[PDB]
Amino acid sequence: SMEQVAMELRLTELTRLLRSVLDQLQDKDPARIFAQPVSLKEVPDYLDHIKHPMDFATMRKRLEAQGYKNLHEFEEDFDLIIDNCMKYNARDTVFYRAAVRLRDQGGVVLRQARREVDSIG
Repeated sequence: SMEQVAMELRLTELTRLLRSVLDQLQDKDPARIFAQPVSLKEVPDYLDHIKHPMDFATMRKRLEAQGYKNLHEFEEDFDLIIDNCMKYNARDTVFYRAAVRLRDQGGVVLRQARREVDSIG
């Protein structure tokens, strides 16, 4: 159908918007603390602590498969990165502090992306 294609053009454009959003969020992690999954070879007990791991490479794979239906699902994954870190790591660690700074700095990007998604439809 002609509609399914119109739909696919919007999903593709949403993917396009979310890609720029992801790049902007990832720039706020210059240390690359959140770039890749926590290694289960190096933290073998990780899944006993964190039940839904997330990281920026995993979000990117989902994004490029057009696996994000709306901005809300995308935010869910971003929030997992931050919240998992703030639980596993103590307050006085470089990792926890990195998560706080990503949360704070990402808020601004996400604020405008929500306006852009509502605005563009």
